Amino acid sequence: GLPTYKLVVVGDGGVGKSALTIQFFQKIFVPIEDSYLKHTEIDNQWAILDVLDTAGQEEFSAMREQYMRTGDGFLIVYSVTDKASFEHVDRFHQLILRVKDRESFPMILVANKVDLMHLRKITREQGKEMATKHNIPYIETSAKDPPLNVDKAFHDLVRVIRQQ
Ligand SMILES: Nc1nc2c(ncn2[C@@H]2O[C@H](COP(=O)(O)OP(=O)(O)NP(=O)(O)O)[C@@H](O)[C@H]2O)c(=O)[nH]1
Ligand SMILES: [Mg+2]
Ligand SMILES: [Zn+2]
Ligand SMILES: [Zn+2]
Repeated sequence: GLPTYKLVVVGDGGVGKSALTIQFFQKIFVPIEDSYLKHTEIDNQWAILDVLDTAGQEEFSAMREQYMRTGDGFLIVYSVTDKASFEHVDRFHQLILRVKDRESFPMILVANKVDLMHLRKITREQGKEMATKHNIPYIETSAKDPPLNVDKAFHDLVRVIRQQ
């Protein structure tokens, strides 16, 4: 069948992992334990996306490493209003690279909640520096209607996987 990409959304609790996933699959924002399946055409090439919306809790090491092993690409999401979620980007990138036993792997740093500009604590420049440090692309998103770069984040991840 069509090429299948297993995309895994990781990040601290409350950063907007589910809101981004639901916006991407249902085009809704309302403030399902299975991974989500859809067809999508990216750069005139149809594909099947299999998207796992992870839980921001500590979870279990066995369950966590398992879905990291099966992922073809990862979105590392933080909230621009949450400093701790931004600092934990280093932990998510290192942990996924450790599981993969790789120096690099298709991932994109996602700075979510950029609509909350008066609560924003992580600047765009801080976000780009973080992405540059980890050698991954940077994109700013908002899952609140009207959504910002939600489709682009997932599609660009597939593009990275394709150009890997
Ligand atoms: N203003 C705004 N609120 C957002 C955005 N994304 C998520 N939220 C809000 O922030 C809260 C947490 O979002 P949620 O999607 O549950 O985050 P999560 O990363 O899945 N949390 P968990 O790890 O506990 O599953 C919700 O109230 C949601 O509506 C965004 O881009 N903008
Ligand atoms: Mg969630
Ligand atoms: Zn203002
Ligand atoms: Zn890193």
